[PDB]
Amino acid sequence: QEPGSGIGYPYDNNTLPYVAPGPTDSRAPCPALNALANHGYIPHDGRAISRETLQNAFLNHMGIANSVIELALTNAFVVCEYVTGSDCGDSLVNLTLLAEPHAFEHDHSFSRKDYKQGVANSNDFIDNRNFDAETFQTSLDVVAGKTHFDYADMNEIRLQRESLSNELDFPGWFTESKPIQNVESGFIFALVSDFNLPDNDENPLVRIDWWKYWFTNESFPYHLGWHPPSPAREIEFVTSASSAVLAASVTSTPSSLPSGAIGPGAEAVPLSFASTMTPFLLATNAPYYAQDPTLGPND
Ligand SMILES: *[C@@H]1O[C@H](CO)[C@@H](O[C@@H]2O[C@H](CO)[C@@H](O[C@@H]3O[C@H](CO[C@H]4OC[C@@H](O)[C@H](O[C@H]5O[C@H](CO)[C@@H](O)[C@H](O)[C@@H]5O)[C@@H]4O)[C@@H](O)[C@H](O[C@H]4OC[C@@H](O)[C@H](O)[C@@H]4O)[C@@H]3O)[C@H](O)[C@H]2NC(C)=O)[C@H](O)[C@H]1NC(C)=O
Ligand code: HEM
Ligand SMILES: *[C@@H]1O[C@H](CO)[C@@H](O[C@@H]2O[C@H](CO)[C@@H](O)[C@H](O)[C@H]2NC(C)=O)[C@H](O)[C@H]1NC(C)=O
Ligand SMILES: *[C@H]1O[C@H](CO)[C@@H](O)[C@H](O)[C@@H]1O[C@H]1OC[C@H](O)[C@H](O)[C@H]1O
Ligand SMILES: *[C@@H]1O[C@H](CO)[C@@H](O)[C@H](O)[C@H]1NC(C)=O
Ligand SMILES: *[C@H]1O[C@H](CO)[C@@H](O)[C@H](O)[C@@H]1O
Ligand SMILES: *[C@H]1O[C@H](CO)[C@@H](O)[C@H](O)[C@@H]1O
Ligand SMILES: *[C@H]1O[C@H](CO)[C@@H](O)[C@H](O)[C@@H]1O
Ligand SMILES: *[C@H]1O[C@H](CO)[C@@H](O)[C@H](O)[C@@H]1O
Ligand SMILES: *[C@H]1O[C@H](CO)[C@@H](O)[C@H](O)[C@@H]1O
Ligand SMILES: *[C@H]1O[C@H](CO)[C@@H](O)[C@H](O)[C@@H]1O
Ligand SMILES: *[C@H]1O[C@H](CO)[C@@H](O)[C@H](O)[C@@H]1O
Ligand SMILES: *[C@H]1O[C@H](CO)[C@@H](O)[C@H](O)[C@@H]1O
Ligand SMILES: *[C@H]1O[C@H](CO)[C@@H](O)[C@H](O)[C@@H]1O
Ligand SMILES: *[C@H]1OC[C@@H](O)[C@H](O)[C@@H]1O
Ligand SMILES: [Mn+2]
Repeated sequence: QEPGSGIGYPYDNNTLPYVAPGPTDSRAPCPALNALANHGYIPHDGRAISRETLQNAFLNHMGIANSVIELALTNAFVVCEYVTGSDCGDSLVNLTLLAEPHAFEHDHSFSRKDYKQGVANSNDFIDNRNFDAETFQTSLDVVAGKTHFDYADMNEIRLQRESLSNELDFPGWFTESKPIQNVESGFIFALVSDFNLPDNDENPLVRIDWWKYWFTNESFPYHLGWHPPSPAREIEFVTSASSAVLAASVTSTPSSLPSGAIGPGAEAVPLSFASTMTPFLLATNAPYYAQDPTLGPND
């Protein structure tokens, strides 16, 4: 939001306005990174970003502590070296390379299509980076009619996404990624769980309208009463939430589920790629931005 708008105080006293991304700007397959870039907390063009810039932006504008993104940082730079074919040091080339398939980016996402989803030819690939309304709807449909959802509901949503991806992806492509996706499930509970409820820390409930605003608009739901978590969220909350999701009892099992879908997942660890491995090509689609309606500087 613009200075003098009042939006943000007293949680974020140094806000910057929303600015839609241009056709030449680099965006990522991550709702959090795109929202930061849209507000200029990290380069608006999504290029040449350092670990320090990332750490401060998340902490000071999203209520996310450094511990939460420690592994994410390591993995972002592992992917950068893999894609560019060289050490990126302390400057992430751009946000787009984060969409390299079967790396940090994975199949069965909540709001993005898979790299080979519904393609007729084995050599084809599609946009697995930009927000996809239709895909997001398949996630929302699981909790239709509700204003909040818990760990059990989240477990159901991810199972529905794995089922659909397993059926729609070109034969041989689908690769399950429970460890990474569920850290992201933890990310959702950490950012948009209803802190107005007295037991928010023990049994967090995600507010659906907040989640929808963040994902669809790639900006913050201040208009809906949201504000960055305070105190800032720590990694402990995230992995605990991750484990709780996978541990929830399933009351509706979708068909065509990959083997081992229901059950605990392994701990997420640093990625590693062989120097001889050639990376898959990145989708070149221009960056997505909300158009129904378009957003103003304070949205
Ligand atoms: C964000 O950053 C990413 C990462 O940098 C950007 O994506 C990358 O963008 C570049 C363009 O800037 C794009 O490069 C082209 O790739 C063409 C296809 O290459 C593959 O297929 C053919 C193989 O022969 C080739 O391997 C051999 O050649 C390359 C160099 O071409 C060499 O490194 C290898 O070691 C092999 O010897 C490769 O596997 C390629 O044809 C094309 O080449 C031409 O460009 C100039 C010279 O290199 C050359 O003489 C040619 O004239 C060029 O390299 C990458 O493909 C792409 N990477 C991926 C993984 O998608 C992204 O664009 C950025 N986006 C934003 C919005 O900022
Ligand atoms: C700091 C470094 C971070 C990096 C490098 C990063 C990277 C990524 C990548 C590569 C994806 C795509 C994975 C996929 O295929 O779904 C992703 C997804 C996601 N990220 Fe981030 N991210 C970071 C931090 C965060 C944080 C802290 C939050 C929120 C509090 C967040 C929330 C999400 C969510 C919810 C998704 C899932 C989107 C979907 O499945 O549709 N990210 N991120
Ligand atoms: C995306 O953002 C826009 C702009 O803030 C949202 O539309 C407004 O939402 C508020 C409540 O947050 C309403 O009171 C306004 O009247 C809406 N304005 C318009 C022009 O529609 C929109 O709802 C957000 N999208 C999602 C999916 O949450
Ligand atoms: C790259 O290639 C060397 C041998 O040339 C392997 O030892 C590496 O582990 C790595 O191999 C992967 O990448 C290239 C091929 O696709 C190969 O199938 C793959 O296993
Ligand atoms: C914002 O300013 C008020 C006083 O003007 C202060 O109490 C509050 O803690 C500030 N918040 C932050 C995150 O700086
Ligand atoms: C989230 O975190 C828990 C605990 O580390 C894992 O079991 C889960 O697979 C996901 O990585
Ligand atoms: C979730 O799990 C992680 C390890 O995966 C712990 O470090 C954290 O304290 C929480 O229990
Ligand atoms: C780990 O932490 C989460 C979030 O605080 C709890 O919901 C869970 O019960 C576990 O104690
Ligand atoms: C991972 O962590 C959560 C925390 O409550 C447990 O519910 C789960 O059973 C696993 O131990
Ligand atoms: C059983 O309960 C879960 C949530 O606890 C639902 O998501 C499912 O649809 C069924 O009603
Ligand atoms: C649907 O079926 C699975 C096993 O196939 C159960 O784990 C689940 O509880 C639900 O009844
Ligand atoms: C119960 O609910 C799950 C998730 O919505 C479905 O995948 C299943 O087919 C049944 O409708
Ligand atoms: C790469 O290809 C996409 C579509 O496949 C274009 O929209 C983009 O501009 C670039 O040419
Ligand atoms: C996007 O564009 C529309 C129409 O120009 C405006 O209503 C909105 O404020 C945003 O600037
Ligand atoms: C709910 O609790 C977990 C599982 O036993 C399931 O079958 C029940 O419906
Ligand atoms: Mn994905």
